[PDB]
Amino acid sequence: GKLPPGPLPLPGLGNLLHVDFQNTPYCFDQLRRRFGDVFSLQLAWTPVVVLNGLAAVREALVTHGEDTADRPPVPITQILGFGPRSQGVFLARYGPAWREQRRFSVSTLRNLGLGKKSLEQWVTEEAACLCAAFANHSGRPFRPNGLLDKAVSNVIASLTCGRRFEYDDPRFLRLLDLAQEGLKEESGFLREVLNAVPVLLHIPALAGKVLRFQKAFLTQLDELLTEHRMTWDPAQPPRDLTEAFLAEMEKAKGNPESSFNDENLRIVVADLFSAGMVTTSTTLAWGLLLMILHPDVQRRVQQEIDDVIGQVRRPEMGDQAHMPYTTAVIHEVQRFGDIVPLGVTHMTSRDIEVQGFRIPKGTTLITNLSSVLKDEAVWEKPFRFHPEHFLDAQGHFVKPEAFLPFSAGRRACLGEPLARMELFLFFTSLLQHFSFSVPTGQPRPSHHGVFAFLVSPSPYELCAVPR
Ligand code: HEM
Ligand SMILES: CSc1ccc2c(c1)N(CC[C@H]1CCCCN1C)c1ccccc1S2
Ligand SMILES: CSc1ccc2c(c1)N(CC[C@H]1CCCCN1C)c1ccccc1S2
Ligand SMILES: [Zn+2]
Ligand SMILES: [Zn+2]
Ligand SMILES: [Zn+2]
Repeated sequence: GKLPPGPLPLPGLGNLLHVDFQNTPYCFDQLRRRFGDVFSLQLAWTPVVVLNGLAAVREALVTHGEDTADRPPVPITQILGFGPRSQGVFLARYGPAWREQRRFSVSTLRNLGLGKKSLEQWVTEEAACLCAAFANHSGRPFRPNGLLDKAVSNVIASLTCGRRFEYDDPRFLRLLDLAQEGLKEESGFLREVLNAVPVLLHIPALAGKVLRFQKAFLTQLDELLTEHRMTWDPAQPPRDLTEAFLAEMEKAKGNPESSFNDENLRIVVADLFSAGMVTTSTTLAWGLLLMILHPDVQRRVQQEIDDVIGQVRRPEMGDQAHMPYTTAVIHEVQRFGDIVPLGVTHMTSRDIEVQGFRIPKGTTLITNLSSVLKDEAVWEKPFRFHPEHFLDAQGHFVKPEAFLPFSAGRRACLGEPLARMELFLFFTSLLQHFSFSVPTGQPRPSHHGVFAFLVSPSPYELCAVPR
């Protein structure tokens, strides 16, 4: 068939000069309007095809799901100890090493969500610690980003290591700092050359520079995992994900085919921290910003909280089914926030057809999730913060098919259930105890995000006064 249309590639630079990596989302919307829902791009050495709109995204990730579940190879991961049997989950090539870990994480999260419901208890407890930290600001204006990062990070810590860290723990803070620096190493021209020409990794200066923060991150992680290994009681059922992994590691001793080994454990835990911290934290940061920019919505949320939960009792997941408006608001925060505009890249493992065009095997697929969440043909006013995008005239919560912030198909966010829990419990707990507002004498913060691959709220401060 015909290959997707797009800007004519430059002789050597290809379409690199046709893409603004500072505002890639805006740039891609421009290309979409010009070339259609499915367009091509030759970014450096990689042939790329961008998918816009729900139809294109689903046809690729769902209809042709078996052929689009792979990730583009990333040579530099060798630096982090990657191997055929240890690829973590996030960037693991489609195959058994990924599927065994995918199934393990999914079932493990599900299990920690049943019975005594450990996950919900850890989250509820963290929300209380978070509220107390907000109160310590005594009404003084502050940037809530740091605390949101710590609260969300502690939830992953609870899930993986069965513990939390005090907000002033040296090790915890170093870990968070390394995490934010590490995210940056996902961009840059250096990584682009090294991945295209892996032999350049033989030069110490370069190999030791591309992922210095991510390597240090893993090193800090090793220290924590080693301590956990000492406290693990194998005679009791696994209390957290690392214990379940260790138990599986023991059963796999002697099996060279297993993905349960020391090299993979550190990668899997690092992946959960990496994929689950900045996302959930940035979403909550958008949440509070939108609440001070739209006080009316905030009051309506607080009125539903008071009517369903009261001002004493801690919010519970059971309350969610009875708070359609708060659910609508949280969903609109994600839709409007659009924190992962271009999702995570996929790679075709077989020629496929999308919207009639031919997609050669080995093509890197970019899912423009932003084009789905902001589609003008689906949403009433995609560019406004409008809770009613998820409510009907009767006030019932309705979730359009276009709500795909976690993507779709076999590789769709495995943390979605936990993210939903964290967003509801952290948001409601905070709105239940505080009234948030923009600090006087300060300009109304912008609703425009700052793109750095991940889309964050423009820097802002706020006052949290007890209710
Ligand atoms: C508001 C929160 C979150 C958002 C918007 C988000 C979004 C996403 C997106 C867009 C992807 C890529 C899907 C694809 O490849 O097509 C992804 C993957 C993934 N997410 Fe999340 N995420 C969130 C939180 C979480 C959390 C809390 C965890 C961890 C417990 C996590 C775990 C992962 C993992 C491990 C993957 C890779 C799955 C695979 O390759 O099979 N995420 N997420
Ligand atoms: C703490 S550095 C950090 C922070 C946030 C993110 C990521 C890394 N990762 C990759 C996870 C990586 C962690 C080290 C072990 C190997 N695995 C692959 C990422 C990659 C591409 C899009 C989004 C993201 S979210
Ligand atoms: C892995 S998740 C992911 C998802 C979408 C984009 C990116 C990464 N990348 C660069 C990695 C890749 C993109 C295709 C061309 C070959 N290179 C290696 C990026 C970085 C900064 C601004 C925009 C983008 S688009
Ligand atoms: Zn434990
Ligand atoms: Zn209805
Ligand atoms: Zn209170």
